Amino acid sequence: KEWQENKSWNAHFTEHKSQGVVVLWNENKQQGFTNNLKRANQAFLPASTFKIPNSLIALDLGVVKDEHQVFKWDGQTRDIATWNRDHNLITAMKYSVVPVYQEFARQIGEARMSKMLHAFDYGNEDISGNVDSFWLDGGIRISATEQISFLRKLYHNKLHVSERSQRIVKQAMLTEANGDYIIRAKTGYSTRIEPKIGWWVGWVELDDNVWFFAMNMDMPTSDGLGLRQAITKEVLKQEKIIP
Amino acid sequence: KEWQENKSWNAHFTEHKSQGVVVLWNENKQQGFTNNLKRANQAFLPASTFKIPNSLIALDLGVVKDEHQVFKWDGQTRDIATWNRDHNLITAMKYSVVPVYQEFARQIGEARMSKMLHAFDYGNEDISGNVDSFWLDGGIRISATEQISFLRKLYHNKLHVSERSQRIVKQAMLTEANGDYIIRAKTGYSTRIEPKIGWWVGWVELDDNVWFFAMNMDMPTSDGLGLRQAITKEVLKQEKIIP
Ligand SMILES: O=C(O)c1cc(-c2ccncc2)cc(-c2ccncc2)c1
Ligand SMILES: O=C(O)c1cc(-c2ccncc2)cc(-c2ccncc2)c1
Ligand SMILES: [Cl-]
Repeated sequence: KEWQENKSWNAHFTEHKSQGVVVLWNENKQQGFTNNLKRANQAFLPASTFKIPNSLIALDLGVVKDEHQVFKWDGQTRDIATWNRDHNLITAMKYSVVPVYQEFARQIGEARMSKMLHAFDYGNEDISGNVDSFWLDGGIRISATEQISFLRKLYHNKLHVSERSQRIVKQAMLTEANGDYIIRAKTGYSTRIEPKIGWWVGWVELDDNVWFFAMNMDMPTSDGLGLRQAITKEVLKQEKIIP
Repeated sequence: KEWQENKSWNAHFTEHKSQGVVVLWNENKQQGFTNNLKRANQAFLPASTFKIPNSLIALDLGVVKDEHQVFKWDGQTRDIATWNRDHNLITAMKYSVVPVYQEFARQIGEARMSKMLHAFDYGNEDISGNVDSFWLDGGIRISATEQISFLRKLYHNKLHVSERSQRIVKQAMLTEANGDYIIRAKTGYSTRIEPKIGWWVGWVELDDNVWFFAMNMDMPTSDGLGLRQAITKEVLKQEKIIP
């Protein structure tokens, strides 16, 4: 009743000779759907999907004042051109600007970071590793279904940070909007520790329902990153959630 | 020069056998642009663009608890099908649901509505007429440049309501988002007093600037309503604000 497996969605992965999981949660009906119940519960490094809780914590502690505060480029040229510039919270989430969030994490510090992930009930709650890289190559692990549980709390302003912090992070998560739906989401790409995977987690707002989603997929090269959104959207289309 | 007139935009109205004004404001440069300085400063009924201030006031007074509160359809069949359903603040804005906002206005009441529009410096601040219809056929008037002035305060959380109220209304204004821009805006259609006009007011968020806009145009029939957005976007494209 609560979770239903739809193996027909595997066709959207084998289409591209790829492997992964899409997890959906119908908020109105309190019912979940996935192509792979086991992998839906397999826990991986969050990689840049960790920017959602990191943002919440940085805002609630005042490390980030608001979504307009500028974090200046430190002058080090990195391999991702969009990182080599000034950012605010909105553009730092849009371009997954790791070095900006590493500064947040150092200012938050290990103790507060650990306590807040416990308060959030986030994944395995384990920040072992460098305080500014554990979500990329440390001990923290989270599954797609755990991502959904966390996102539902955020959607409902039920996380143990201020309402304001939650509203700002949901603004920064804005990814796509049109007359048919709004998507608030965050991508991730885990490359430092095997298995290399891509993530996309968030939700689709409709007029009268919300569909939460979390997907990950094997990602041996960066060439396939667009499949994170494309496969998710094929599932959403199949299930008549978006046109 | 603070204000510049660009009459070449008139071609975008003439193309459609129309007349109107677009007003743009470059926030970084503090410079404004319009095709018609006179009409930019002529005042019209706000019609449904009034849902921006009405939302703010309803939220700040607690008439509306939050963006999820459901305003049940009163069961009176109206001729706009999307009005014959339950709404929250988000969908009421999206579908310009007049009867929901009329009830907001009744609960706000004349005295508080008047005081708040003065605090907002909103248009001619005149609510003469019926409290449940003055933005459709009463004495209130606002120009395109006055819409920009009000919207800039909202963007900066500088209106005399809480930050929370302003964030909620800006969420409810969300109209379009993609990798290139975000538009937050509200349409309007004034038919009860001549000249009948259409409005579109809001702003375009870019990575490193905001462009505020306010347009109105003659609208003898509802068949032309899509020109509000189409003409605005042609101006935005011409000025290399959006691709
Ligand atoms: O989520 C992404 O879309 C993405 C994330 C990263 C990244 C995130 C965190 N630590 C390192 C890299 C890198 C890239 C990328 C794009 C093109 N060519 C190479 C890499 C894309
Ligand atoms: O875009 C508009 O400005 C507009 C759109 C609708 C509408 C929304 C959804 N489905 C159909 C029409 C209704 C109205 C309206 C405003 C005031 N008095 C009556 C009608 C105006
Ligand atoms: Cl938003």
